[PDB]
Amino acid sequence: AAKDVKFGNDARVKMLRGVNVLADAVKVTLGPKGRNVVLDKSFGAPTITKDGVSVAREIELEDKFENMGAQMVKEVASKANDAAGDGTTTATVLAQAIITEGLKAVAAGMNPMDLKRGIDKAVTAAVEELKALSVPCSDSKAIAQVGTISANSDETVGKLIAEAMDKVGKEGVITVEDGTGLQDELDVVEGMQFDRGYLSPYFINKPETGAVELESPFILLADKKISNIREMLPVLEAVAKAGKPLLIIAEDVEGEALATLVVNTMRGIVKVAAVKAPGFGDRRKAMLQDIATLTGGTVISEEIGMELEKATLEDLGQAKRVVINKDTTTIIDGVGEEAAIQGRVAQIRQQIEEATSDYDREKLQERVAKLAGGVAVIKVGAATEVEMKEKKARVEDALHATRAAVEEGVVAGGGVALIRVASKLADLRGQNEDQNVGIKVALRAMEAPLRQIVLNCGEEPSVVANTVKGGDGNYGYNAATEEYGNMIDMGILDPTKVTRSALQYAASVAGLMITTECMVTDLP
Amino acid sequence: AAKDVKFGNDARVKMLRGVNVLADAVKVTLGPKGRNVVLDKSFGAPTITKDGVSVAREIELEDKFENMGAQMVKEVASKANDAAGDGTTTATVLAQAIITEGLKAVAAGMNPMDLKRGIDKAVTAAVEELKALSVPCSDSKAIAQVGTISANSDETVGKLIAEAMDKVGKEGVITVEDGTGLQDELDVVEGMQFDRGYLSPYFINKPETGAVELESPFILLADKKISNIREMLPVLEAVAKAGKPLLIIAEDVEGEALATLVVNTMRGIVKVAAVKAPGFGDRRKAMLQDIATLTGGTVISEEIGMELEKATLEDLGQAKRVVINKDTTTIIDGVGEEAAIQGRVAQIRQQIEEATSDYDREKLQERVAKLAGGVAVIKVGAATEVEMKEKKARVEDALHATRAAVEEGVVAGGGVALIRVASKLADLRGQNEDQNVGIKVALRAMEAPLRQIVLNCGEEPSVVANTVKGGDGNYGYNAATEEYGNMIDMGILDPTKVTRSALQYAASVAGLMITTECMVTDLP
Amino acid sequence: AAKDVKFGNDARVKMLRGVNVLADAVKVTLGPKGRNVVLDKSFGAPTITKDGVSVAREIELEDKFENMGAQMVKEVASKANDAAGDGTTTATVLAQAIITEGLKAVAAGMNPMDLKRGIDKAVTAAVEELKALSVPCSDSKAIAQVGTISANSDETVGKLIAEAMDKVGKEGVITVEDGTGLQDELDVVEGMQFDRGYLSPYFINKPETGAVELESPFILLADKKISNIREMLPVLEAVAKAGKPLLIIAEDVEGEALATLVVNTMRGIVKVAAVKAPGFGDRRKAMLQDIATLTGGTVISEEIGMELEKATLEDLGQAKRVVINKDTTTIIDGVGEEAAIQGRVAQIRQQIEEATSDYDREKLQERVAKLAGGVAVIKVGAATEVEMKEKKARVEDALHATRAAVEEGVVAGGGVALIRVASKLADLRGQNEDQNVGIKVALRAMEAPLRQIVLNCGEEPSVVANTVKGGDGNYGYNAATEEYGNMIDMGILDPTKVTRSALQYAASVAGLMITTECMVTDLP
Repeated sequence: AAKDVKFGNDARVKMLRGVNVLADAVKVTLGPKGRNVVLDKSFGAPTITKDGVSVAREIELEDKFENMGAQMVKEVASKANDAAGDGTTTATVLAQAIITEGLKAVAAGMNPMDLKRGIDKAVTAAVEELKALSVPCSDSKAIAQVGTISANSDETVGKLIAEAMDKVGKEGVITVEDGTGLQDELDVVEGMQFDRGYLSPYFINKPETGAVELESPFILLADKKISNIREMLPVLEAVAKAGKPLLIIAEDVEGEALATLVVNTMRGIVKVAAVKAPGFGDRRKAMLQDIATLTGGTVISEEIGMELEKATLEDLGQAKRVVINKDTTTIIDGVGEEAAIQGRVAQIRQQIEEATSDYDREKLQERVAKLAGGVAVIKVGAATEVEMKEKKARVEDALHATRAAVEEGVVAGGGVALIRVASKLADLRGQNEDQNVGIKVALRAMEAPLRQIVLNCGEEPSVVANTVKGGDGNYGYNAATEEYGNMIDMGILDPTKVTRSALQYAASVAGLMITTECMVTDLP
Repeated sequence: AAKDVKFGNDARVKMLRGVNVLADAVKVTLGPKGRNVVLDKSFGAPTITKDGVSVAREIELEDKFENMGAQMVKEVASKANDAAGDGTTTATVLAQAIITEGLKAVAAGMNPMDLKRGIDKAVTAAVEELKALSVPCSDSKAIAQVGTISANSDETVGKLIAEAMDKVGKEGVITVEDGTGLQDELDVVEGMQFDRGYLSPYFINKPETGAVELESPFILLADKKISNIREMLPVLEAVAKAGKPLLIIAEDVEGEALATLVVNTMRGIVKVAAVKAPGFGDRRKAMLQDIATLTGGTVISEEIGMELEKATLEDLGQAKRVVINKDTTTIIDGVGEEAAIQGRVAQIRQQIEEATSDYDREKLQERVAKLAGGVAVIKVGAATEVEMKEKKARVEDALHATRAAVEEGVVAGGGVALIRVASKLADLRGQNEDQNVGIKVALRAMEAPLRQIVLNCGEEPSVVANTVKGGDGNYGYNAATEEYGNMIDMGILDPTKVTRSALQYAASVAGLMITTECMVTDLP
Repeated sequence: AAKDVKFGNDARVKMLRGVNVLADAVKVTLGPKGRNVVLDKSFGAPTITKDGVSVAREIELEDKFENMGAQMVKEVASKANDAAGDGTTTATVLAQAIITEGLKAVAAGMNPMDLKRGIDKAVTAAVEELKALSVPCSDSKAIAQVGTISANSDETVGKLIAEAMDKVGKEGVITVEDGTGLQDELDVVEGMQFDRGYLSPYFINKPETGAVELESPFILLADKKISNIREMLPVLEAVAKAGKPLLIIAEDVEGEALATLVVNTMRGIVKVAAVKAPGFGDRRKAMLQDIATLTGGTVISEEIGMELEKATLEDLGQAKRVVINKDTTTIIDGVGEEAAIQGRVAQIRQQIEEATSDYDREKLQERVAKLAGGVAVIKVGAATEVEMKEKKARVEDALHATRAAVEEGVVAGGGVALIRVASKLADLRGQNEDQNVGIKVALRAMEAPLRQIVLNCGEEPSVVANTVKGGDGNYGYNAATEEYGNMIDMGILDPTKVTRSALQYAASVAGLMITTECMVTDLP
């Protein structure tokens, strides 16, 4: 009800307190020794988690000041989680440290905008320097190391995912959820596939247990419920002389058509199987074109230069085998020319950039996997649904890490690359001594995530930080192994994407928000 | 209402006290000295229950942290009830012990994930060794013994359950039904049964009490509603000249066909009873083959080349006798080769274990028993609804114990094998000292269930602990009768599955608990 | 009545609250970066002060828990004020160090009693090592250095104190009293000077000063007030033959006595002046004997058998010259051989070394210094009351430093010797592991000086401490300039007794608090 507008240091204190409270809540919880926080949901039991995005999304307390502070810091965390999912606290820690330094600078009375500009130029330069420091990540050993890092020192997960991507190739796409059981199961979807069962239980063909496998078949497409008398008379007769099994991808089937297909098949007349509409309108059509390219066939409907009832036998598709069961239907090695493959690849290239962005590129990658690659699903089983959610989050983080390593490679882990580039870029100079001071203080505050990681390890940050400044190259401390030496030889590796994006977004947002001089809020 | 944050041990103490209250409530319900607890119920009178899950589902504590800790520990109790039905008490006492161990270890500041790894290694070794000590015990004597033990030493119930299993066979199902009188009753009825009376009362046979017994009945399979078409007359005449009763099992019948059938029966040509199909279209279709193979027939339906309009007398199934009454219509016995039933039973054995779990299992084993076993009906001899529920729950517990014994077997109860394996696993070691002390933590915490068992008599546990530690093998103590001896000789046993599941779930919830550091909750 | 009992951590948390508040209050002041604290006064102005004890001893906190915390922590500060005067901040930071690591040790479950025993034995060993490393201070340069450093680096007053101490000798007694101008004034009082002034105005012998210079007068000491006789002829006539002036010292002066002597003064026979004794009967009698002996005279004793009629040149006292004014009376020199002089001084110091330590004994050493050497008096004035109080506190600290230097000298200061001896202190072992942990607590504790100096300086503590520990002897880090190098060149030295007593009493008292298991207090 009441309003509250304050200015300068008045709002500065409130924002500092909110940031400090959020930091106390968040920063200590990252890393191996960093622990898990519970987020309450109204209807049922609360969820235990470590992810920064979940924590930030759940942030809501009585105090409006910290409330809106969390609201405005949530955007950078969301951006980084859409990028990385891990090392959000580090970006937050960076922001908090440079906010304190901005408090120091405004105590010095500086213009915040010039400070932000100089620090942002320094951030850019650090971005190119990080790109230079990047080392390619190719070997599956490095893949397993980075995956274990992403799973927070879980070698079982790292080896599992490394072997999985080795078997499915770099082209294998992954969309995974665990089953009811506790067993870790790897399933690979090869080529064209949809999880579809029998339209009629009469569909029991030669394979037992209701299994259906037909080799060298003729694949028909149906625009709608065929009607007429069993439709496709010339094609049916040609198959009758041919004697090969028939497959149908039907939008809809007459009940009488279903009955006469039953008669034809299980009287031994002709081997015919039919499947329902695979997908949604203009989407099922899209996959119809895709499978026509895949199997070297053509979409069979009246909507092409010929009509459905009377047509040429060339319209049908062909494949090495088809597997239709009570649950799933799959195409084994359809014969389509590589020229059509490249045409579909060019269409994929066109559809790569999308204004819808999300769910369009993943549909395109679904097409990619169905045409050349494959789908990998590893049901990692355990007791509690919270633990499965944690495992899947770590799995997708490792997947994104693998993507970054393949596309670009990795850099040194543990932020030793951070302190290295901080040392290397210290002497850069700007328009004024003021900008230089702002850049210097940002550089000093940048180590805060590393010293906080040390604090999380229950260790003194001063000693290790100063020693790290003393040493060079790969010299760094592994608190988990409690040893100085080479991080790369230890295999501590960070994707360039996560560090680069986190630093960019956190620095930009903190530099822009620290310029504030007035604030408005509503209190009860 | 207003949201707030708490950190670590301070709220951990509140959760400790809440779970302490919960465990105190739980303790008074386990064992022969376990007593019954009142749970206020709004709909009627409060429920007086010994069941752990019944209490658990209605748990709510005034404090936020205590209530939420109860919510997290509710998952393990729920899943244990779903798997076994009891043993929630031992999970709770294990939880209390491990919480004490963990809180004092954090007071030591000790490493969480090393403790979790040590607990997991100990759990793996425990599972391996308990599977090793599993002893083949399938004698019906031991079956009656475990039934009596699970029946809280009720020889009547245990003998009833053993007789029910023997009459239905090893794989035959045993079902629990409501009971009004004070004497237990067990009835076995064979054949396919449903809650259908003869659609017209005039279809009653000569015996009174609504009895319609047809000897050497023959089975008709009509996919559709055929009364209106009225074209079955040639097949009816074939049955009439065969001088046999035909039995109509069709989707529906109208008044015209029913009336002319009534006139045909009273004029004395052929005595015929007609019943509509029991279940759903998929379900009716599925049971069609079941009854046909039972009666030696093939599925007669309208959606294949053959049709009900033109049929041969040999198309029908054969049976010994059918009993039809206003309560149930049943076929006692069919006439068919059992090879087809066995093969389809195997192809459904493939279908049995699914992620579907609930909502399908009932139909699955009812189908299996109807194909193979018999129908068992149990009338409970208790007086009130709470007593109904208590012995009925004991019945499913005894059934689960039979399942575990049949599949894998059991071991000695009371945790004697537990203390033995703990004593011989004293030197189990982990990766480092933290894991070793976590192994010690598991070693001490697994003692909590047994000391709680001894304290359940209101008597000091350390005496029995020392005596059992001094003893070896199956040496043990009876707290129900309170004397020492051989654990096998006193004859209380534990199925392997329930203990393995309890320990696994307890380890999981321990690993979850040890990672708790912060919370956001509400204050009214 | 009002009761409130806290057990274990219940009391602990409130203790941690009070101790944290007190430590925050104390840490502000020490070092060149240390600031002042307000000692608010309801009536007059507060005191803006730097001395930790000057704050703590007089400060009381109204809230209950902080009230108890201050109550238990204030006795050590009070005794330090009574004995040491400075370093109370250092002993305070030591107290927090030891209680902090003690409460974590308790959290570890370690035996408090053995911990305290090991701490006590290590304190004894540290005392031994301090005595071994004790170095005397003899040169006036180092004396001035340590005096200035104890005086918070006020060079002018420190060198003033050093030179005045040189003037008054090693045994001479030095006192500080209030002045008027901003500049401290040095006063050297030689011989017997006592606060007694002339009564009748005609006593003015030398004008413009009120000062009476007597030409070797015939000093008489009287314990009787001359009222009755009005006839001092036995001594008056002897003086008449002598022809020299005379001085009178009496218990009291009657109007009769004043009348007769004033008549004599206008008569001009000899210069006649009579003065009362300075203090109360016992004290004035006590100085009567020493005045007589150092002047070689005899006090007339009316409680012993003799009177003025029996008088001779040795009966009546003599001194070479005296000075008399309206305020005080001084003796430049008296006729007394050193044998009996220091015989009386020796018998005085025999009883001088008693648990007295009170104002009477302090002015007794003042009288002794008058007997043998000279007395120093420092007139301290300043612009405002708080400035005067600061100067008084700093001068008192410098006086304590001079005491320590004179008695034994001073040892390495700034806590450097503390860490140096703690380096060798690791060799100590106890009865068992509990005592070993108690000893190595002393290792974790002696960093209170280094972390507090760094906390004041706002620098990196850990590597600074480690590098200084790498150095030895005169090497260290100066906070006043904040650079490494030789310290003993600057004369940075701590008194032996102050540091030793502080450390041992603090260890004892904080060890006795840290073993507390329960507390009882009063409700509001």
